[PDB]
Amino acid sequence: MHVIKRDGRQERVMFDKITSRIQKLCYGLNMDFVDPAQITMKVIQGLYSGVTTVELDTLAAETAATLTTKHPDYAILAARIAVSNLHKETKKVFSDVMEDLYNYINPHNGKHSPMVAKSTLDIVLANKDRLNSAIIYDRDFSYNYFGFKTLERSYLLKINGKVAERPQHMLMRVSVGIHKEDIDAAIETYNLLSERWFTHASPTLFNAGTNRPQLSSCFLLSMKDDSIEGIYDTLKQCALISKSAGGIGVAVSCIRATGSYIAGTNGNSNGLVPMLRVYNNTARYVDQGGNPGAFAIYLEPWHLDIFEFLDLKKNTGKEEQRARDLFFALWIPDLFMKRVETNQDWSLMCPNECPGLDEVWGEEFEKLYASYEKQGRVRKVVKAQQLWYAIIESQTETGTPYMLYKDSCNRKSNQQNLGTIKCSNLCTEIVEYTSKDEVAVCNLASLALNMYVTSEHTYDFKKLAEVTKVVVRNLNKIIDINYYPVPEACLSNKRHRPIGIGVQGLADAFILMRYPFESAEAQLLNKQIFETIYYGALEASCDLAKEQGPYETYEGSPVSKGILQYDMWNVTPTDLWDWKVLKEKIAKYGIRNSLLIAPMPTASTAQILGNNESIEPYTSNIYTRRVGEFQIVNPHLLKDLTERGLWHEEMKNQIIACNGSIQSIPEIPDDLKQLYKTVWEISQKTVLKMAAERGAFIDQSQSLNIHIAEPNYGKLTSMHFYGWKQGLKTGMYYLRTR
Amino acid sequence: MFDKITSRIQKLCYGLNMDFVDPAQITMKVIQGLYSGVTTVELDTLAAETAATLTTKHPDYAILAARIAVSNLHKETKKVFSDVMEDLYNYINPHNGKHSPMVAKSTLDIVLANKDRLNSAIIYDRDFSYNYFGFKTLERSYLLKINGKVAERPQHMLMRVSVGIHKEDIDAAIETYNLLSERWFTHASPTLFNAGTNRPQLSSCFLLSMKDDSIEGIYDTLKQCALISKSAGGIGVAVSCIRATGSYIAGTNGNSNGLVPMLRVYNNTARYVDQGAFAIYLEPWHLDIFEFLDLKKRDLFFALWIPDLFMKRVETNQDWSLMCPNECPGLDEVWGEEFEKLYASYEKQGRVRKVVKAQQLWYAIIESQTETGTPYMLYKDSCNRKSNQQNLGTIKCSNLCTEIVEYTSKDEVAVCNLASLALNMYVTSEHTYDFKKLAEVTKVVVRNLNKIIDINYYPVPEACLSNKRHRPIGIGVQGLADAFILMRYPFESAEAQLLNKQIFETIYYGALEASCDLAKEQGPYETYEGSPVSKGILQYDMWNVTPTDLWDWKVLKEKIAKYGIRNSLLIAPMPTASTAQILGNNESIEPYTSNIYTRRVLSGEFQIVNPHLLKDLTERGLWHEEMKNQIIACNGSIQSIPEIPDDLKQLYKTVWEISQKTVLKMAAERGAFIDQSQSLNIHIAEPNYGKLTSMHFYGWKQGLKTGMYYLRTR
Ligand SMILES: Cc1cn([C@H]2C[C@H](O)[C@@H](COP(=O)(O)OP(=O)(O)OP(=O)(O)O)O2)c(=O)[nH]c1=O
Ligand SMILES: Cc1cn([C@H]2C[C@H](O)[C@@H](COP(=O)(O)OP(=O)(O)OP(=O)(O)O)O2)c(=O)[nH]c1=O
Ligand SMILES: [Mg+2]
Ligand SMILES: [Mg+2]
Repeated sequence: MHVIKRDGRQERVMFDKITSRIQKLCYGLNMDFVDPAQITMKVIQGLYSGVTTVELDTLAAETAATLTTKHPDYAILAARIAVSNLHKETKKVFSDVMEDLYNYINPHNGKHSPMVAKSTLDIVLANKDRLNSAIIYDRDFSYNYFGFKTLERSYLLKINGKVAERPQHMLMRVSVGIHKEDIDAAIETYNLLSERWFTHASPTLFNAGTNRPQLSSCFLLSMKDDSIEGIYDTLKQCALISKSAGGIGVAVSCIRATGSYIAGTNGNSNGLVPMLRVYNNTARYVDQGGNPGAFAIYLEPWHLDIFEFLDLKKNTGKEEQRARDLFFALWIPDLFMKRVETNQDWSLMCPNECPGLDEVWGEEFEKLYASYEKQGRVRKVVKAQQLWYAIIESQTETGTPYMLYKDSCNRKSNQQNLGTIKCSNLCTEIVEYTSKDEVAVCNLASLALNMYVTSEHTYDFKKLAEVTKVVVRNLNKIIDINYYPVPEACLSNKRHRPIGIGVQGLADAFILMRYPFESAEAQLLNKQIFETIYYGALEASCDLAKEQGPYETYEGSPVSKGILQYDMWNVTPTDLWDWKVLKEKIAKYGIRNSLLIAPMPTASTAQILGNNESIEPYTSNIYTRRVGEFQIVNPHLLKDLTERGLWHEEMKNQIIACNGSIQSIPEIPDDLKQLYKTVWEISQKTVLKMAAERGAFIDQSQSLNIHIAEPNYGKLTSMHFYGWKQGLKTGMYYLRTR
Repeated sequence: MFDKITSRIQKLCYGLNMDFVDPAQITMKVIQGLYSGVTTVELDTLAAETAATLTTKHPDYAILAARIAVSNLHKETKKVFSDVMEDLYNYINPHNGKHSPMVAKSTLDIVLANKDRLNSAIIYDRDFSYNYFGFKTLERSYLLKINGKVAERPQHMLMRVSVGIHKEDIDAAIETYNLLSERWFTHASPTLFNAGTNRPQLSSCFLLSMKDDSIEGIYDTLKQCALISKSAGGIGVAVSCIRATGSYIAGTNGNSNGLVPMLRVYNNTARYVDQGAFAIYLEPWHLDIFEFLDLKKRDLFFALWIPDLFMKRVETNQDWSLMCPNECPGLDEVWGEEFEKLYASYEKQGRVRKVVKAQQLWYAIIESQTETGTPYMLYKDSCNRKSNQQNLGTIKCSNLCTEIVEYTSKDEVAVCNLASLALNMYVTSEHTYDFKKLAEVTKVVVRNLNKIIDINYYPVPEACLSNKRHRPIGIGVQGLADAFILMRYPFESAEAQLLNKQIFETIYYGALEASCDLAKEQGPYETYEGSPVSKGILQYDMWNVTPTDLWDWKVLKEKIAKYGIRNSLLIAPMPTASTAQILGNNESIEPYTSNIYTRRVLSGEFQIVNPHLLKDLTERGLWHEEMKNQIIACNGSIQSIPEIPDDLKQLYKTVWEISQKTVLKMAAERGAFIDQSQSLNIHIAEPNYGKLTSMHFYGWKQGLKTGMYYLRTR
């Protein structure tokens, strides 16, 4: 048997040499369980002569990754093999690749189509030496297989279907893309990114240092006014945003209900459903071409078209009464929740008959709403619980609508001084003001929370604060570099300068510290982590305000009155940080950014870093990743089981037989059982309480999924009302069942 | 008893044919609707309904039915016009309490300041001049209602429209009221709905060109369509500049979804804003053409804007090149030789996305038409070559009903302003045709439509700009089939073919003469210089036709040469569906499609026979029930009934029995005196693809701008 080497030369297939190559990539790996010869063994099995070394390497990487279920270090080794191959197939110098990317000519068009911006190239070429040698290519080997494959599919710029960028090249591109002539700052960011302390959001990773850079790609809009002109002006906006691959949250409550009089045409309105069909089909059409844009529609439950809204996503239906490509969210007043639990009547209104209900929150809302009721300006009254049942029925069928508490959102916004906030975003973590003149933008990054635990099971709070400060500075530079799809978005970001720093690997950080998710230790660590993030962020924002002045609309805001997020929740922080000293710095200089913290879903970027998503418990101890499908065991648990000598073939079988649970396996000690409880075994009320406790230090909101195995009306009711009573801004993102 | 009811019916039979109208026949049905507590008004609807069911015995029953229903209306409405206009203005909507005038303040003030002359000029006996079905059409949509009760008499409506158009010009208001109430012509439905009201959108049609080939442009145009569709107007949209499926997007590095998913957004918009009908025009070189020929196979109507080059390639069995407008720009901005040179240049340059047999595309078009009746067939080069607006640039589409050929661009949406002459009115008691009177009324219609241009509520600024720059109008017709019948002329006869030429020579002549008088009083339209008529070329010169000796075209050309004209375009025979139903005429230029047809009036169905035919048959003692049923069994034909004279069989051929090439040729001949185009349906009973193919090609070769509106197959 012969391999065809890269140089096209024929080489004898040899067990020792293949094993040998794998061996050289095993530095720092657990050799008690990782065996190079194990891979060589399975590779040589199904192997025919005529295979190339690139094919051989691919096979060996794919084989190493099926052995992840024997030890997690195998997944790292698989990436090490893949990257080894990628290095052999790539140019070594950064500035070289940047030239190749810029000089790109489309083959079937003949047109010069630079893949990076000229001004980025220029900065790179002016600083070749420092930039090229700052790069540490050994950092490419820090990923696991599934992280690498995510990067490889979407994130490494390709020349004619062939990957041209090493992970390190991409990271330096982003860094120069953010910092331009500030080479000191670029290298600081490159080091932080490549050592995996944090990551910028996908939009930034994709387009930093490219032409017309789309660095932020989540947006929020309010319907202009209640007219064909307003509706179609907003539609154009959403189309234009969606063309730039922007996700959107849209507030729709100002639009007349079905049957409402139209004084102009002497006819009656079709209401929300037919209009939302236009938006649905706009989402399908403007999907960047060939592949659907994502719009989350926000509706307040006093609106007369609420029941039909609650149906638009049902898979069983009537097509013309369906909009299954949109996402649905409720923007809920406290009054509704209070009428539900007291079993009172709820009045359904048309916003044209009852104007300004969306422009008003809390006591002002309850007062305006109560007088409309007293004046008999109501279209239909139902028992409030009837609407409640429709809500929970919808969630049991579809997992939605999302649950947002309008008064919580507004009562505890530092953007309070701008007017009433009418909605959240696609992912329910952003609470930012919108108006006719203003489309809000989400500028996002996440901290990797697992990275701040030390070899001694202590949490490095100082490091976390220091990294956060860099993140604030980076996102603040992104606000000015960003190419905006509509000018209302630019206006909004330049005026209030919000940002959204989030997290990943919360579950990993608990496990690394040896804390069960529900323990006193994890609940206190949870507060501490988020105090820290809020503290460092305010401090960076304050520093930028000293250097550049506060944001335009700073005067009048709660923070300008010395009110921080936890003051709004009536929470007293722990003694970890001196908040009195921070307040005194803020009183001096103000802050650069109206909002700072917003834990988003980290679907794609958490996979790249190899962390569990967001603030979420591991949903299972055994799960699959699609690339073929690959079986993955929780890497923390697998190490524990192998270190103890407990792991075997049937042991994996029994955990799959238990739906990824380890609770009923008698050979596992109880301390391990409590460490590795699945989300399905963890109290959702506890999840809700932990979110509220970290919530006091999050000036935006958090994308909170809820997991109820076998839901009924009683389960869904008690969890929603618990979340509400905790003070949560987002009571639920998705509902997950099984 | 029976006597009191019969006599009451008899009192409204004046002038009717008593050989066939029998009031006791109505009484029998009314008699059994009696009870203690029955009002004579309730018995009056029973009498009008019964009389209307008896229309199938003689058409005068429908007149009796109308006279009964109108007597009820007169007793349930106020008799003085200024009083009714006041009640319409003072209307307070009780749901909110907000004052919501149903007429404009400026109209009421004109009425009140002139109420002596206006109240007294009205002739309420003219309310009885509609038959039952025409009056029921009026009553349901055309007469303003206060809390579900009709406030406007037809006379009130017609005088409201007249002051709506003419305002302070009372003399012109009354002249128009007289012509309308005597039914010499009618204004289009939107004018009848909206004149003298707060939102006077008086125009019927709009046409638009797709702005840019981008998301921005697609969604700006969409907004335009939503805004227009708010004002109930129909829409023609040119779409050929939008890049085809799979074409590269530079800004997103993706591939365009093509026409279909774009059209679904428009479809949805049409459904959503009713208070909506868009016609989509595509040129057959567009790469998405085959997938376009499938969308209706949904609230959109489809049309082809066809170059001669495609037609030439089809008949010569050659290849046709499909192109994406992003790879091959400008194909729609150019027509005739300029298109053919550009098109061939792209062919030779290799920039062609797909090449098919022209015949393959041709048959895909045929199959689509036999299944759905569409796409409409428009000949882009004929439309352009013979247009007075051709000095503006290439015309990119027509309208919803294919009669309007007007320029569109980024800056201009075309609108048309429409009316129709009732051609049956102009046949004389001596079976001659009053051309002098037709010309006269036409002159009034031109002036009415010019006033409409200036007072119109425009839904978008681009529509306003377009109409004020070029001032196009569209004067059409109805009851052409009735004019032939009244003259005793079979549709296809030499006498009908000549009267057809003469009628349209006359309309064009009178229109041009009024437009020329207006140009003298007010100056020509802004864009007049450079146009074909400024060079002394009238429409018929463009067809190479010499008019008959009926009208003095030399003298008229002298007047135009000296003063020019106020309107860039004048004539456009539209379908007239609703207003023809009001006036009791057959629509437009088309033959009777059947001698027996049904009309629904709410919960009632009524069998109606061609009124001329029913008069001929009853008078000859031929009409009976097995006779009616025989004709129904023959799909409304009388050709196979032995007891009917050949004279009558020749006169009452249905459109299915009339040669479609003759229809096309008669369209071509009147078309030389038609400024725009005409809504032309083709009717083929047993349709093979060969028959249809030879009808498209015959119509094309005849020089027709619209080769086909709808294909009907049964
Ligand atoms: C025109 C139109 C409006 N609408 C809806 C959309 C808007 O929410 C609402 C008002 O549309 P508008 O465009 O504002 O209608 P209008 O201005 O003529 O009437 P008014 O003065 O009473 O506002 O009605 C329809 O549902 N269908 C329609 O055809
Ligand atoms: C963005 C987008 C465009 N399109 C279509 C609509 C337009 O006809 C066409 C161009 O869209 P454009 O808005 O013009 O896209 P672009 O300007 O970024 O790309 P280019 O430089 O090539 O013009 O592509 C889609 O079908 N789907 C999409 O998601
Ligand atoms: Mg309005
Ligand atoms: Mg473009």
